[PDB]
Amino acid sequence: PTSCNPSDMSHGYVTVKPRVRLHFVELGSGPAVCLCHGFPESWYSWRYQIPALAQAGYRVLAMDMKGYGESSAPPEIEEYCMEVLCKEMVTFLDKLGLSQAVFIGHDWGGMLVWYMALFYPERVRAVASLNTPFIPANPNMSPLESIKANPVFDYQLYFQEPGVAEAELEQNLSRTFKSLFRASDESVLSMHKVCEAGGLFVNSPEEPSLSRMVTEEEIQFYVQQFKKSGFRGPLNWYRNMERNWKWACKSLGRKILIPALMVTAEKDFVLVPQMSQHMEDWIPHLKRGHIEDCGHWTQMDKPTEVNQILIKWLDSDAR
Amino acid sequence: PTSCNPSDMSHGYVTVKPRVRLHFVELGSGPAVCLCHGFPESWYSWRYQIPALAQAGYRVLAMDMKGYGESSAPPEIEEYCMEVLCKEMVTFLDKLGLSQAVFIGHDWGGMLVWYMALFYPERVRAVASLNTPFIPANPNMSPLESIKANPVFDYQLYFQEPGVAEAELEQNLSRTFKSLFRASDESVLSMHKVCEAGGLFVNSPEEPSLSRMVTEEEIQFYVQQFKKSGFRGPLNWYRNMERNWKWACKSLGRKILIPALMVTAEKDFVLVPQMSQHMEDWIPHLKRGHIEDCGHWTQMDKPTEVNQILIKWLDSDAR
Ligand SMILES: CC(C)S(=O)(=O)N1CCC2(CC1)C[C@@H](NC(=O)NCc1ccc(OC(F)(F)F)cc1)CCO2
Ligand SMILES: CC(C)S(=O)(=O)N1CCC2(CC1)C[C@@H](NC(=O)NCc1ccc(OC(F)(F)F)cc1)CCO2
Ligand SMILES: [Mg+2]
Ligand SMILES: [Mg+2]
Repeated sequence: PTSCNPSDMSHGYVTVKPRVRLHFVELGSGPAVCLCHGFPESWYSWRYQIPALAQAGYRVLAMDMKGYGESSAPPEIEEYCMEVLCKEMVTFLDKLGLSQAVFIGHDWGGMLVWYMALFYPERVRAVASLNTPFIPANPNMSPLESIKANPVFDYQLYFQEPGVAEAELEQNLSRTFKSLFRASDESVLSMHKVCEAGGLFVNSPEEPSLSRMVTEEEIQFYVQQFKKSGFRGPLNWYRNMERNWKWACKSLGRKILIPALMVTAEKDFVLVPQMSQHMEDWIPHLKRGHIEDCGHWTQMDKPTEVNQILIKWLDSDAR
Repeated sequence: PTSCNPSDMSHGYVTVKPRVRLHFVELGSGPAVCLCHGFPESWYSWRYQIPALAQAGYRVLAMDMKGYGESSAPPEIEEYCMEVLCKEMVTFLDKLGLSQAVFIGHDWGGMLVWYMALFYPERVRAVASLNTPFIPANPNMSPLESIKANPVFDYQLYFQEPGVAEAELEQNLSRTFKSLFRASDESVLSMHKVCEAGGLFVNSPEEPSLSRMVTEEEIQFYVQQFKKSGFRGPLNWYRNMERNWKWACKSLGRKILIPALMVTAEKDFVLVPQMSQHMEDWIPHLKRGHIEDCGHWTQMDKPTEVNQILIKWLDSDAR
């Protein structure tokens, strides 16, 4: 599928708070579709969807989420709690003069768009998530208890203390992205052993090979983007579990009534498809897509199937 | 009518040539409407139309034209001939993934949008001009002969030699804009005496009064914008008469077949309404608006009537 050259894009910037500007890339005309990437990615992670959605008749806005790329990275950890992140996206729509938009997120971005749909339905024409399920807050179980209970979420403890994971992620950026951005069968990391081994990469190659998903050029674009602000801002998305839990609890009971799509990936061994199994009980108009042979990096793993699922669903439920 | 605060706008940038980026402001959703200002103005000159068109259901893109504000100002004089300016606007639409757009221009911007409609009809959904008529190139009359024949176009000779008018326009920017941006009854300049007096402002106040059209704050925004690149780039729009004439001649015969609106201003004593009198012969689907008591600075002189004329015409002919 057609990709993107970063230098031939239209670049947009919106100030949503005194020292916070969000950067995005924009392509196409039609209903506005906002794309929200995950950790540790970029607007560029949508490079295969952006020209496809625009050719299908949508106005695509691919964010650099806060902390990333050309968007501002404020230093304070609580600037990255879901409550602030969602209220900034609303301000983003306001400054763009958009009454509502389709939100499509992946990974942490999928988490963000669920909470946009939950707390700002009036601003969300429709919502889609890749990999990230919507699980309502359990008011009787803390986030720390919910982690220790999924041995695969163990890496999020290693991510907690400011400075620690930054050092490993930033020490050889090309090694970081070559190690993360891989198909499931090429994976060199065990997220369920990270905290005792002492790090994400302690037991993976010094000079890793290039995954079949990515080129050296695409790797170097991510490298150059993260040289700007580093990994602190991105890592701060994990450092607000208690705040996010408390805020999510304030919503308990209410359903998401807008058109919705959950896309699961067969080989995502962190965000496994079964974690989505009862979303219907909370989201009554929910439709589904499922992609076989697809790992965590869904947009670049299986871009053609992602494009088909998204365009089919936008044409029938968002328009 | 609602105006614009510059700091609360979404700002967009598109690279159309190696060292040429165009900056624009963007507001709203719906069919794309591109607004092209005149000399010596700014995207901000549309401050009263931008929120009004967006509230009426259009996606507004207000350009900083080349040479102005935050858009690039290349040093070469022939970078500002209509042929290059129009081909850059086409590239602008391309990089934004827009098949076509409504073009609305004023003054030199109105000249630009006529030639867009003439040479790129396929990219222009509809075209509107304020004040600037469309006169087909006369192949048997040079631009210099056509000027000397309108004594009111005399100031364009003073604008020809690089450096000369720059010095007068840039010597006291606040005096420049306070002297230009006035209602017709408050006007302090005689454009038909400029070349013998030796300058635009030689016979007008040292500290001019503030016109009823503008605030001191709005004046200071124009001042700060023109401090960036000065008046060379803007003045170069007048320094390509022979090139523009030759290029315009290459089109002779052909009509403009797309939906079109010509808005004339009763008190514009340079671009007088009668200069538009036979545009119907070349533009068969042409509709008209006319605004009484309105001078050259139409958008800020009579913003409510401009908004009414434009929204009425967009709803019936552009949509
Ligand atoms: C569970 C609670 C603690 S939670 O409710 O707080 N909660 C839910 C789970 C959670 C966090 C918050 C995961 C977030 N995403 C990532 O962390 N992505 C990193 C990553 C990297 C590499 C990789 O590669 C592979 F291992 F090969 F697959 C896979 C994943 C998205 C939002 O949600
Ligand atoms: C005629 C040929 C030589 S031409 O074919 O080459 N040609 C047509 C005429 C022409 C130029 C090219 C005028 C251009 N606009 C201006 O120059 N605006 C400046 C201005 C400033 C102050 C002011 O204030 C007032 F006097 F009080 F009213 C009025 C106007 C737009 C494009 O077209
Ligand atoms: Mg159920
Ligand atoms: Mg006639």
